[PDB]
Amino acid sequence: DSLDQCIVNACKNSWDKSYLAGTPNKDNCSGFVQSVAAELGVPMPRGNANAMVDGLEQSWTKLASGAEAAQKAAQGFLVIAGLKGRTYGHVAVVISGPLYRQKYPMCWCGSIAGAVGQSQGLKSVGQVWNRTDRDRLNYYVYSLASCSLPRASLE
Repeated sequence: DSLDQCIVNACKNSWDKSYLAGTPNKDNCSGFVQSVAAELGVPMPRGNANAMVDGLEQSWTKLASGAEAAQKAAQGFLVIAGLKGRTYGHVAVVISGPLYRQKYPMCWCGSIAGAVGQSQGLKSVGQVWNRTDRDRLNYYVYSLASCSLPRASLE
């Protein structure tokens, strides 16, 4: 029912899927983003989190802040938070919601690291990422909103 409901729905539905067959999305940050993007019909760079960040860096509009990221997600756009790693990077889906410490937007993500890198919408990016990394995040937004108009039957 909210304007961005399709984002949260795609996050929820992608959680137990395995974009990389044999590897649950909750244990695979890249696969979880791929599955969300595919449910939304949003074309997404392939490969691991690092290669995905490279692709988004080349093609997607980069947002100025985490605040701005939650604002776009609230309008029904797919918003990816990403940061390259020395060995492994990490990507998450930004969702609308109160900012953590007035700065870091709520997110969904899986992770091969386990519970520390996982969020079912209950952690912000500033809790998922290390405190040295959370101020260094890149927020990329797709060029068209994914969600549709609310139902005509709505009051």
